[PDB]
Amino acid sequence: HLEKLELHQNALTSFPQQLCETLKSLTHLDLHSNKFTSFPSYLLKMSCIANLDVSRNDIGPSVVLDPTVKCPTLKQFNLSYNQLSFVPENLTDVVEKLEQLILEGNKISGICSPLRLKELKILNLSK
Repeated sequence: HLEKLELHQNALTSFPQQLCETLKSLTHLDLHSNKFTSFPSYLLKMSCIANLDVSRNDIGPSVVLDPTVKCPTLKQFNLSYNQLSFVPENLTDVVEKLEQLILEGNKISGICSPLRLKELKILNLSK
């Protein structure tokens, strides 16, 4: 019954899986300014999460999410500032109710995908 959890500005790497399966009610989770090296991609396998925030870590290129998962409850996916050379190669199939896709400050350089999301409101691709 935690309903929010802030682990930002630590030296955390690789947030564990059984803690996600335990945390069945985090409607908000921010873990930025950490030394994350890749997106765990099971953090979307929680029950009811919005405002997932991984925004100052160093998530390497090819941040593609696992296609065999569904998180139809996100509202913010702040993957800002890390290292992303491309957009997350599966967005239209895992985060289908996303609103604030924030990809600013990354090293995105290529011509982007069709980006077939259906409810974006604040798209950010600066820097």
